[PDB]
Amino acid sequence: RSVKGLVAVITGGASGLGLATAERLVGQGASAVLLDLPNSGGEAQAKKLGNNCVFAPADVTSEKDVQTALALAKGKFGRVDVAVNCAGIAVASKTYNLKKGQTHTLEDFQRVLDVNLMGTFNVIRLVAGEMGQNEPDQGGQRGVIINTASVAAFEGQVGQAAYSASKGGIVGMTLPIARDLAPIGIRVMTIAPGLFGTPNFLASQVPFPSRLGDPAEYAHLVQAIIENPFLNGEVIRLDGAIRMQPGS
Amino acid sequence: RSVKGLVAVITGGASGLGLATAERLVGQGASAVLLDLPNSGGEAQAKKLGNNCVFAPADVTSEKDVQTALALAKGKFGRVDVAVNCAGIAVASKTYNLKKGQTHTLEDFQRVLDVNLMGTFNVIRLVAGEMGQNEPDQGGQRGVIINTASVAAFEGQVGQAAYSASKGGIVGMTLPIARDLAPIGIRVMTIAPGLFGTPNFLASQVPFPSRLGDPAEYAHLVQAIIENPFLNGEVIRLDGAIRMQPGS
Amino acid sequence: MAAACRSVKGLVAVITGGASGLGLATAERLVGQGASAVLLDLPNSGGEAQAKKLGNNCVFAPADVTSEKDVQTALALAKGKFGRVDVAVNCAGIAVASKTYNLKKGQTHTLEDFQRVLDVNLMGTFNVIRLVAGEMGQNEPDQGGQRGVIINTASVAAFEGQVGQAAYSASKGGIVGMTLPIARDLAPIGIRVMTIAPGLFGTPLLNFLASQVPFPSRLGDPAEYAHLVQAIIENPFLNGEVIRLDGAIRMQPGS
Amino acid sequence: MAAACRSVKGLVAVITGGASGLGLATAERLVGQGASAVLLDLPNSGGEAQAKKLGNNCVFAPADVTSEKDVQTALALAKGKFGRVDVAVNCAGIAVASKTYNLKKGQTHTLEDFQRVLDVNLMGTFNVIRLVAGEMGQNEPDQGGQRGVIINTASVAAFEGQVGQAAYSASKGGIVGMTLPIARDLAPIGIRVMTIAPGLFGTPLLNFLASQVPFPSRLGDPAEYAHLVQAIIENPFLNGEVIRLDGAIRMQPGS
Ligand SMILES: NC(=O)c1ccc[n+]([C@@H]2O[C@H](COP(=O)([O-])OP(=O)(O)OC[C@H]3O[C@@H](n4cnc5c(N)ncnc54)[C@H](O)[C@@H]3O)[C@@H](O)[C@H]2O)c1
Ligand SMILES: NC(=O)c1ccc[n+]([C@@H]2O[C@H](COP(=O)([O-])OP(=O)(O)OC[C@H]3O[C@@H](n4cnc5c(N)ncnc54)[C@H](O)[C@@H]3O)[C@@H](O)[C@H]2O)c1
Ligand SMILES: NC(=O)c1ccc[n+]([C@@H]2O[C@H](COP(=O)([O-])OP(=O)(O)OC[C@H]3O[C@@H](n4cnc5c(N)ncnc54)[C@H](O)[C@@H]3O)[C@@H](O)[C@H]2O)c1
Ligand SMILES: NC(=O)c1ccc[n+]([C@@H]2O[C@H](COP(=O)([O-])OP(=O)(O)OC[C@H]3O[C@@H](n4cnc5c(N)ncnc54)[C@H](O)[C@@H]3O)[C@@H](O)[C@H]2O)c1
Repeated sequence: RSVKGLVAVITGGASGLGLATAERLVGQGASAVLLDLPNSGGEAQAKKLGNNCVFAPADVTSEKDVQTALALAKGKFGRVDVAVNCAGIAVASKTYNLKKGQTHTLEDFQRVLDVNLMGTFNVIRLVAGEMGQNEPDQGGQRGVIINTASVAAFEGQVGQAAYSASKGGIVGMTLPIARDLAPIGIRVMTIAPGLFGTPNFLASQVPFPSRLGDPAEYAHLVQAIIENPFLNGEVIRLDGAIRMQPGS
Repeated sequence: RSVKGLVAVITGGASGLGLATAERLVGQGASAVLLDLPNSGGEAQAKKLGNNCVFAPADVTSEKDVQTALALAKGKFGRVDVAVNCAGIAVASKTYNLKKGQTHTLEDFQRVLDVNLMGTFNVIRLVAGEMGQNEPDQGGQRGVIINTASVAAFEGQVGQAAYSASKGGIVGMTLPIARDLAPIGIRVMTIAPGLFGTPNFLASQVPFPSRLGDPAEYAHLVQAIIENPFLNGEVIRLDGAIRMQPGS
Repeated sequence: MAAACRSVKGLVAVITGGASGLGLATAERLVGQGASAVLLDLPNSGGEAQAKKLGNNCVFAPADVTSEKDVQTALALAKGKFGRVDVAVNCAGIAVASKTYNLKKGQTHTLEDFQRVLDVNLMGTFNVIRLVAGEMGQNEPDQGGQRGVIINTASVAAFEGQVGQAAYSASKGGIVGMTLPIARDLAPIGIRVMTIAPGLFGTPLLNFLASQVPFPSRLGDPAEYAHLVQAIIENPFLNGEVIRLDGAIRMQPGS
Repeated sequence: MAAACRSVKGLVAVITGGASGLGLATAERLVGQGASAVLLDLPNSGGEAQAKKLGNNCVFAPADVTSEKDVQTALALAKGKFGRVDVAVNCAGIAVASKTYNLKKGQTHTLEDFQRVLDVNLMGTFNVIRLVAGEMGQNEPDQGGQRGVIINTASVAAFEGQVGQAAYSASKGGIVGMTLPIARDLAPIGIRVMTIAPGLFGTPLLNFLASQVPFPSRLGDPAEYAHLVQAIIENPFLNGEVIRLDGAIRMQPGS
């Protein structure tokens, strides 16, 4: 298919991979809702992108906020066809460090799980109901949901336990959610990015091309997933063939 | 090595796979601490297992409770050599069901993540500090940590999104935690069981042997991991070659 | 935005198995999008008729992928006709259905059936890779330092092979296994290496099969394989990876 | 507790590659634990001397795993000596280090090097499987319905192959790929099929290598491979799976 006329809700849409996705899709004729925190810069980004883009302030961990954002999307554009989960946070903290006597805090683990994993699920479960209102297309499809994991789901480095747990959870739930939503024609896919230039040594680690990924390359893969009706239930690494070393 | 004289803390040790693990290890001359909820039956199980087994009441989601349980283990047996994470819960709930108009609750997702994933991490981070007090053995080893994932981490069924997210998180953090703890000689391994006869159609789904797994077979694999010094950073499926169908 | 090739227009692709099925669909899409295609397929295939239908930007190169001499001949033909080769797509393949051992019948999988499937599917793919890599290595790099991109065809059988699929699954698991080391070998000279693992597609290789796919519940359309090929060529950051294209299917044992 | 075989004592194992390295370590452990071992290895190996050292419960069966006739001869020798075969362990294997293409040197991987590694490592393992499965199929089932267990040797190169490892990684990825379909083929007759993927072990196949392993930071001891073999034989519920035995290593590209 083509993305012209589709309505996309993009979490984390004020910055980075989410913003690059919004820019590409709006440039291809889609409408976009940037779902991001208050004072994320989302309003100014939506204004810059023109009248087919609006900002919906929301914390993905809040049922009430996501409900409000989806009602805003419905009032503005009439339907939701695509959801892209880019909202996320990171921490670097070792499980335990004997030399320094330091133990990872429980709260640092919980915070990253809540935003990255529970937040993605919260958006999925609520947007599925919105997509379920669509009449199926000629191929039976009502929507497409795309999540963002990380190569840390597969080769987490020293200090990445919390982040890797959160992203490994995204990977683990991709297939069951695709199976849950198959009877109503919503595809569910995940991208696992490597190292991307969002907000020299890191670049040199990538086999080829030997640079950070361009956010537009993430946006290109999102578009390819929306366009290809047979991509479902899968995780795609987008990473220049990197495999992460253990680090320190 | 042999397990005789080792001290194991076994979460979920009052029932099922954890109890089978305690029974085997105590039978092989190890000491065991059954870490499980109040009114789980843990006290009666510890009494039945004899004077090298004690019950430590604790909720794995509580820092205070796990701290208390580990201090109990230290006071009783002097050290901790092995931790086995079996504490866990389940739910069956579809992400969204159009026919019935039902959406998975946020709380059902959060509850399963908290016990299965955050609870395992809470035990890991605190037991690592305890193991760090041990003098390394002749091969540099201070401890062994074994987690329980599930084949649902890889092929979650309809209704298993929350459970699969939790277990996929266990899988995802295995390698980074092994990397974090490598400098101090604590190995970190995960078992992904298939279908086990803990608390006819399900049995017929297993290729060979065509039955539910015996909890003693999980306990045997735990012992094999403790005994083999070169198993680290890996997930082992224990499942009779099953691959789960989507279900309904 | 980092300088790179983000278009198939003007590129030249050598497509093994190009006379039929997934390879033919790929040739059709790429020629329609402004690329040139060389259909590398067996002399007894319909490749010549297919290349004529596709017009002046498509030619047939007869070759058995298991032969060093034949692949060399095909690549020299490609260079003579179109010059620079930018893309290689490995679709040449065969299948067998044969149980390892069947006690009821007292029947053992033949060694020759295993060898033949390995030779065409795995060794033939490597033969094409090693020779096209040498050709691509002579290319002046593009604006993003790239000299080529190579796309292989595995199968979901590499991950969930069914009863009777031992030989086919071995061959496609080999494809999966070598994707990363070959991407690593060729990274210093700017050749990306990627693999697609299709599920069940409506080619001459293939209702009950359609019903096992979660969504959409049908056989894949060869045009959808071709679309993913084009997406890989146009995305400069996809390298060293296997992508399942399968409607979320996970194969049960079968019989 | 479900009735099953949970001991190696009294079992007979055919071990390919048994004259050296991981296969020899496996034979040593199993014979010490009360099993009988047949070392299936090349006629120009030291298998006879090794079998003599191991005593009356170990014999040498000369054979090239790539030959149907040789493997048939070895299995008939096993049956003549010990009767029933309960276990097969595939350790026979070779390696090559050769880049797909090297632009600086103008050097291309030879087709014959790829073919030879595939033939020994992948086709040879299948040849042994298909023939020993037929032998095991004649066995009266044990107390848990089992007629055999087959254990193969892959490598972590199946998942993270390095520069120069394309051929080896293809062969070991094939082993990984066929593990599940063969387990599915043989499930109705009670033969389990499992694979071990070793990291880096101190055999005649092999300080800097030791330093890459997270913990323990050393080469694996062949005795640790043997211990995992015994654990798989003794655990009735391990089937259709690949187990990494590797100290948590994940291989970087190398050069
Ligand atoms: N950049 C990388 O190298 C990289 C690599 C792998 C994966 N990722 C993942 O990609 C996704 C996007 O990352 P990015 O690099 O674009 O980061 P970014 O920081 O540029 O953008 C993340 C956005 O998410 C928003 N956000 C954070 N918490 C939120 C919440 N609770 N509710 C709503 N919005 C929230 C932020 O305000 C921000 O605008 C994340 O999931 C990240 O983990 C990034
Ligand atoms: N039985 C199976 O088929 C199967 C399959 C795959 C994975 N698993 C996993 O194996 C592990 C053990 O399962 P089981 O079958 O033995 O279950 P079980 O119900 O018999 O035992 C689980 C134990 O965990 C305890 N527990 C629950 N929440 C706790 C908490 N917050 N703090 C401390 N203890 C807590 C329970 O009281 C109980 O004694 C779980 O992680 C489960 O998800 C089981
Ligand atoms: N169709 C499917 O459901 C499916 C699923 C997964 C993977 N695949 C794979 O996709 C690829 C394409 O399959 P298809 O469905 O298009 O099959 P197809 O039979 O339509 O096309 C395969 C082509 O390969 C050619 N070929 C065979 N042996 C050759 C050799 N030695 N040298 C040169 N060419 C040779 C054939 O002549 C034919 O034109 C194969 O690798 C196949 O294993 C197909
Ligand atoms: N040592 C390692 O670091 C390592 C790591 C991963 C995997 N492996 C694999 O483990 C297995 C055992 O390797 P090893 O380290 O013990 O090597 P090794 O060289 O010590 O032993 C291999 C044995 O296989 C035999 N063999 C070779 N070709 C044969 C043939 N055609 N027929 C019969 N026997 C043949 C050899 O004669 C030799 O005795 C191999 O499959 C190897 O690829 C080894």
